[PDB]
Amino acid sequence: MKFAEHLSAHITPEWRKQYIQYEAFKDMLYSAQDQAPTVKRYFAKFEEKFFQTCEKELAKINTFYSEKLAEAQRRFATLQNELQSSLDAQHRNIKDLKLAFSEFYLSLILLQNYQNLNFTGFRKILKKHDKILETSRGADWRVAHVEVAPFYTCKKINQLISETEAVVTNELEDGDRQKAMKRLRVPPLGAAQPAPAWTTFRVGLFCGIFIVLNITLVLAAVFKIWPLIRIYRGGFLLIEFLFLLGINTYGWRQAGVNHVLIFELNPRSNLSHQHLFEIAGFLGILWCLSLLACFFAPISVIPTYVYPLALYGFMVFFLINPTKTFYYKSRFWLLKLLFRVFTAPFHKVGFADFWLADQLNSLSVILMDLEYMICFYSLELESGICHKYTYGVRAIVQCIPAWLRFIQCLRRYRDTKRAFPHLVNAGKYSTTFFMVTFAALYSTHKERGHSDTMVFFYLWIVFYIISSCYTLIWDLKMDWGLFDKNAGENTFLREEIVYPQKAYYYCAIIEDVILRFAWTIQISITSTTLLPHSGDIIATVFAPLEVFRRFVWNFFRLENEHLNNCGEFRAVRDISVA
Amino acid sequence: MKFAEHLSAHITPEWRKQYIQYEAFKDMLYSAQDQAPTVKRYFAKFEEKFFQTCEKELAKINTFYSEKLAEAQRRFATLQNELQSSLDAQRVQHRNIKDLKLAFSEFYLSLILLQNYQNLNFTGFRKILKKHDKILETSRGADWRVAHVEVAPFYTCKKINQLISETEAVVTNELEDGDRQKAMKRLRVPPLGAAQPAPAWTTFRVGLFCGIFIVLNITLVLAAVFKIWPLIRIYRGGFLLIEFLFLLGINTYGWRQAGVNHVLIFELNPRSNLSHQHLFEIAGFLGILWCLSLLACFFAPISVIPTYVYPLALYGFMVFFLINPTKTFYYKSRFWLLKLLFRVFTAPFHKVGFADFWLADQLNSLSVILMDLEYMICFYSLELESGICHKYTYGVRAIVQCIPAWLRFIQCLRRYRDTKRAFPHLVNAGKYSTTFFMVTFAALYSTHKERGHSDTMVFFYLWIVFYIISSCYTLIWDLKMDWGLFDKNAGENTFLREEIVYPQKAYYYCAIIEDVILRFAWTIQISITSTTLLPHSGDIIATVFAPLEVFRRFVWNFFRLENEHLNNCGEFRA
Ligand SMILES: CCCCC/C=C\C/C=C\CCCCCCCC(=O)O[C@H](COC(=O)CCCCCCCCCCCCCCC)COP(=O)([O-])OCC[N+](C)(C)C
Ligand SMILES: CCCCC/C=C\C/C=C\CCCCCCCC(=O)O[C@H](COC(=O)CCCCCCCCCCCCCCC)COP(=O)([O-])OCC[N+](C)(C)C
Ligand SMILES: O=P(O)(O)O[C@@H]1[C@@H](OP(=O)(O)O)[C@H](OP(=O)(O)OP(=O)(O)O)[C@@H](OP(=O)(O)O)[C@H](OP(=O)(O)OP(=O)(O)O)[C@@H]1OP(=O)(O)O
Ligand SMILES: O=P(O)(O)O[C@@H]1[C@@H](OP(=O)(O)O)[C@H](OP(=O)(O)OP(=O)(O)O)[C@@H](OP(=O)(O)O)[C@H](OP(=O)(O)OP(=O)(O)O)[C@@H]1OP(=O)(O)O
Ligand SMILES: O=P(O)(O)O[C@@H]1[C@@H](OP(=O)(O)O)[C@H](OP(=O)(O)OP(=O)(O)O)[C@@H](OP(=O)(O)O)[C@H](OP(=O)(O)OP(=O)(O)O)[C@@H]1OP(=O)(O)O
Ligand SMILES: O=P(O)(O)O[C@@H]1[C@@H](OP(=O)(O)O)[C@H](OP(=O)(O)OP(=O)(O)O)[C@@H](OP(=O)(O)O)[C@H](OP(=O)(O)OP(=O)(O)O)[C@@H]1OP(=O)(O)O
Ligand SMILES: CC(C)CCC[C@@H](C)[C@H]1CC[C@H]2[C@@H]3CC=C4C[C@@H](O)CC[C@]4(C)[C@H]3CC[C@]12C
Ligand SMILES: CC(C)CCC[C@@H](C)[C@H]1CC[C@H]2[C@@H]3CC=C4C[C@@H](O)CC[C@]4(C)[C@H]3CC[C@]12C
Repeated sequence: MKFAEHLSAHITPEWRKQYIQYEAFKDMLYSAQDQAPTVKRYFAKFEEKFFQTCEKELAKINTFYSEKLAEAQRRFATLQNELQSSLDAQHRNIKDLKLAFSEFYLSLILLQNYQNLNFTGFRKILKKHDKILETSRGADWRVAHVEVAPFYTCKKINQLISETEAVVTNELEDGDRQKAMKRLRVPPLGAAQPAPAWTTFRVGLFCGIFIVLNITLVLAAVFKIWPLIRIYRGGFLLIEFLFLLGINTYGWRQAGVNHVLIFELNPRSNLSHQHLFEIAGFLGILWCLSLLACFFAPISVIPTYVYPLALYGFMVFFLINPTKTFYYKSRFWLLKLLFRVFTAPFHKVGFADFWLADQLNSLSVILMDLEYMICFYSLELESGICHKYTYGVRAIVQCIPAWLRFIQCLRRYRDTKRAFPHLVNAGKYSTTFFMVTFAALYSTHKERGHSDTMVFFYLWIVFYIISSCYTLIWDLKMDWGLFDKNAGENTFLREEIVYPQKAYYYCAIIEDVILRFAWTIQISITSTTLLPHSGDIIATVFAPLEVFRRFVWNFFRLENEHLNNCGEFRAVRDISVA
Repeated sequence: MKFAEHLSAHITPEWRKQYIQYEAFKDMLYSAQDQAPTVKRYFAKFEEKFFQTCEKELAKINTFYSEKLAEAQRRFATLQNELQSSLDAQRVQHRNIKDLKLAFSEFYLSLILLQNYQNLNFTGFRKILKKHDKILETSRGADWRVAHVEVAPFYTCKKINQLISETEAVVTNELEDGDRQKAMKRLRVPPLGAAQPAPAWTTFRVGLFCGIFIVLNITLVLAAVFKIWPLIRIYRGGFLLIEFLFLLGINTYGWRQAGVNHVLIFELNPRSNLSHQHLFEIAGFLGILWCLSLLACFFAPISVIPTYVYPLALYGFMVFFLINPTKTFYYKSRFWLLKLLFRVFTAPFHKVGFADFWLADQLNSLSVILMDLEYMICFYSLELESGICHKYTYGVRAIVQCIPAWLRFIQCLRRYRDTKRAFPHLVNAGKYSTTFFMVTFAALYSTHKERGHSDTMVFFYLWIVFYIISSCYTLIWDLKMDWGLFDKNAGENTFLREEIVYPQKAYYYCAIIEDVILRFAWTIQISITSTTLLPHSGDIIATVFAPLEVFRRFVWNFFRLENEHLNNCGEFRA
């Protein structure tokens, strides 16, 4: 029943081009039926063409299966040699060995699913051809060729799988088959894994509560001592980022972008997009409750300043919660990633590290708000001293994410030794640093006229232009891999696009072009006191736009990275054991 | 992976005892492995016992499959004969061909169910034998599977397959003018039971509506605590409707979890049946609208818009949500609800089925809605003495209260006329007529309480005696003729029937106690609402009791459906 959708949902993305072209065969059959009027010879010629195409596709599948089987055999030999060496040596090495064996087992299961799905598609398409042509020649062809093809008659995959299970359960699990077959089981993968009903119900309940509380907050603020906007902007931006990240995960899963492999996550257990949605909904519920408490102040004895403190403390505890509950695995992974990012020079820069550093760079408003709150607590508790003046530490705090990204680029240059990409990327962060420094200098000289304020203004404008152009060019050319000379039909894009619509690509181009300038203006204003009157409003309005731009950029960067992965037909992590 | 859960979910409840008892073999194997200590002799004895049990189960499956194959062949022959007769016969013909199409679809579904039975039994046998081989570290379970399971009549008979093929051919050739696609659009059998999870969007919408409803209720309580028309008497009807929909969604979920084939009992379509999730969604949306209307009444932000429009609109929309001609929102279940309502409100002119009686009982548990509609009409007619409609009783009020009881009584009379079985329908008619007697005597007492007739006490005593009579009648029929409890064959289900499908008997005992208490409360509430009686606290007591009546009817739906599935209490099937 509707094998096309099943194949599309179950196809391994990295091997998408190597599967049965079921939709193409359906289109050919329908076109032949429509163009049918001498009729017998026309049908015979169409059948000959169909059989030639089927032979070509079968040869393609056979070749790909042979290459992947050879790769699996080589990986098995290497893993066996490494296991023998480790046994001869006889903690972290054993853990890496288990991870590598699990990855190899996943690869074997993926190849087995590839072969099974290809056979099923062959059978289904041949049956459909027989039904359309009212002839049984398709079944005869299937028996003659499809059922005798090497990709089917080759049972090496199953025996290799069994040998892997035996090795894992004997030499790694101490002869226990219960501990084995659990690390390596390969449950349903891709987009064919429905989420729990209770999770969806919780997502909906949280979304509804958040919507009602937002409506109530708007109504109260329109109908009814501490800067609430500055305090709560960070939380609002975090909730919006989590929601858009859930959307990003959903889109990656739908479009086949294997972010699981890109982020080096666990293929067997993953956090679904609805989990992110429910986390965002719960955090938004807490944020709205805190804001409503601040507005109405229900508990008179309890002051108004403790509500945001409790909200943020609960958020921090939830992220840090040592107990093995509330997505403890994902939270620990995120904590490790954050530790690696904030200490970038001392760890190798993987895709996850740079990606999270970019996310933080798009969320610098949270750090700015935290620093402003610290300043307000230290000094205010001259009205508005923190807002009326800017200092060097403010600029350093603003550039901290840019510093992290720049030093990550430097570390990547040191490791890979390739100069062009890493140095150019480190150059964009350098133009970002030069911008904030010049803005801060201009703001400092404005109050204390040093007679060089206009020179600094001109320099800041120039560097603003340079930084905006640098970031936009890097986003559209390198991060998104667009504007490539290899694109024939996809003008202003690359040869292969994973997402269905090119209009989406064009809209993303336009929105990124506008929002890069918007974000540059927002950061320049926030980092200093250029616009002391309305600057807070501009920053508040622009920060959600920055998060939206980061969300689109995540979409397209992950798409480009997934396309690069597809180029090498790499569907599993490369695990090296020390 | 976990075949036990998959089997339990995919078992057809009607044939539940007829499937391989995977759990029994699991427990037997686990106990044998746990009690193992000489050792070879014990292992051989256990193997002999296990294979004897396997052979017994295989023979059971074979006999059941033979019985069902014979039944399928008989049904196919009868349907083919009926189709031949219909073809030779050629408004009445249109209905005949429609009924033949429906019967062919039902027979195809039965064939698909038998095929699924075959496949599931074979899979379970193979998996349990594989587990036995793994536990006993031997290669004998597979040998026995090949020797017996793989050559057994149930697994070696392809008769059912050609039966399905012949059914498809016959349908496509004699009921669709040769169109395969049209025939398959109705013959195709999607997964049944818990096999198909509800749509993700459906669950998300249910949760969204639940959250919106909860927050709106909190806001409504806060507004009422802090902050021309009786809001209680105008909104309790909608509140009761929402509560009834929510509890009916719970009832559907419990029926699906307990293996009660309510689809067959209500004669619904097995290929596409409304689930508890949709009922929860509808209840949540209606609750959102109700809360918004009541918030508007409490606040009345818009001044040009009067307050009285807010209730009306809501109810109006509810009407527009049930009589919507377009095929937009639950059209297939709304039209089936409209036809059932038309049949119930015209009871004496239709063959009373299970759906009609069930909906009439639901209305008997939702008479407060009709009473409040009549009270709103009274308020509009006269009040708009101030409370002239609350301070008096009239025959219209009594007949409005009795309407559901009148419908049930006429349904029972029609059932007696058709089936010709005196006892059940006549006793039910007397049970429903006790309601007429109680209501009319209460109305007379209230009417005479205003003037010194000197007959107030005799009428009060008659009302008390008939109240007791009606309460006892209703309770006894609920506990002995609806739930089928207090049966003589209570070997280990004391105070219950021989066989019970719900997990716990504590549920049954709590249900009995709740049924008694809430039947008394319902009778008292009908007495309060039908007349003046209490002139001050009547409204509050009625409002408090009506949700209890809805809950009691919800538990009654549970147990009535259970007894119907287990026994033909209503005699609605051959
Ligand atoms: C001040 C800076 C604020 C923090 C910075 C902003 C956001 C950080 C959160 C998430 C970004 C990471 C997203 C990864 C992208 C892949 C998609 C995915 O979500 O994939 C997930 C992993 O990722 C996540 O679940 C991310 C965790 C999100 C939890 C939410 C915590 C929020 C805490 C709020 C902070 C409060 C601060 C106070 C405010 C002043 C795959 O799931 P798995 O279970 O296979 O995970 C892997 C686990 N193995 C490897 C063992 C299987
Ligand atoms: C005193 C005033 C009025 C009181 C309230 C009146 C009626 C509501 C009561 C019951 C509703 C039916 C319950 C179904 C029980 C069987 C189990 C099941 O779940 O069966 C459902 C039947 O779904 C229903 O009927 C609809 C459920 C209820 C939806 C509510 C719609 C809006 C109503 C507005 C209220 C109107 C008054 C205005 C307010 C003053 C299975 O659906 P299917 O699609 O298989 O249907 C079969 C369709 N084939 C046979 C063609 C495939
Ligand atoms: O009866 P019909 O005509 O409505 O459906 C037929 C056919 O569709 P057709 O009309 O030719 O275009 C198949 O493709 P389709 O439309 O679903 O696929 P697309 O997604 O559009 O590619 C369908 O599913 P499947 O074979 O692809 O999985 C299959 O159903 P089913 O009994 O489950 O077959 P099995 O899976 O058990 O073999 C039927 O095959 P017949 O035995 O030849 O009648
Ligand atoms: O297999 P590892 O050793 O590489 O990793 C496992 C190891 O901890 P590690 O990470 O190495 O520090 C286990 O403890 P350990 O060293 O005493 O002994 P083992 O050799 O595992 O028997 C721990 O508890 P346990 O589950 O096994 O009882 C388990 O927790 P986890 O499944 O998260 O969660 P829970 O089920 O505990 O709640 C880890 O599984 P993963 O992190 O998913 O790989
Ligand atoms: O845990 P492991 O990995 O060491 O052994 C598991 C394995 O047994 P295996 O060696 O092939 O015989 C599964 O087979 P599988 O899915 O690959 O099947 P196929 O070959 O593809 O058909 C079997 O599932 P299954 O038989 O119900 O389908 C599963 O049964 P379990 O969950 O108990 O569920 P129950 O049936 O008892 O309810 C076993 O779990 P455990 O015995 O609890 O440890
Ligand atoms: O269930 P039933 O068979 O007892 O009654 C069906 C019948 O309605 P009636 O009582 O005569 O007014 C159909 O019209 P009809 O006589 O021309 O003939 P057919 O039964 O089709 O031969 C109608 O299709 P429509 O003409 O409006 O599209 C269809 O509704 P609806 O789902 O919208 O139909 P679809 O979108 O699935 O096609 C009804 O349910 P179902 O067939 O199960 O679907
Ligand atoms: C601001 C103006 C000029 C342009 C706005 C365009 C926005 C709405 C566009 C830019 C990129 C687009 C996204 C690109 C990719 C996907 C993945 C797909 O599986 C679901 C839709 C989704 C998530 C798109 C939604 C619409 C989107 C966010
Ligand atoms: C406080 C007392 C008197 C009230 C009566 C007890 C109530 C709570 C009892 C009566 C009947 C019971 C239901 C009977 C059957 C089922 C189906 C089962 O699959 C889940 C539980 C569920 C849904 C029960 C929930 C509890 C229930 C509603």
